[PDB]
Amino acid sequence: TAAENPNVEVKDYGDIDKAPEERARGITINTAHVE
Ligand SMILES: Nc1nc2c(ncn2[C@@H]2O[C@H](COP(=O)(O)OP(=O)(O)NP(=O)(O)O)[C@@H](O)[C@H]2O)c(=O)[nH]1
Repeated sequence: TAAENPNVEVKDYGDIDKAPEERARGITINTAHVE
């Protein structure tokens, strides 16, 4: 969507599973919100 709208911040995979636990287990643990 950010290709169509400059007003969308892109979030990459590692920006979403960013927690130290998530990295340690290699899964999502926390809900993440993106726009
Ligand atoms: N071959 C292939 N692998 C994919 C595809 N989409 C995601 N993956 C791979 O599958 C693995 C899991 O993706 P991920 O997005 O982290 O899964 P999840 O459903 O978010 N995780 P969890 O249930 O822990 O939240 C990753 O290694 C990713 O590269 C796809 O289209 N093709």
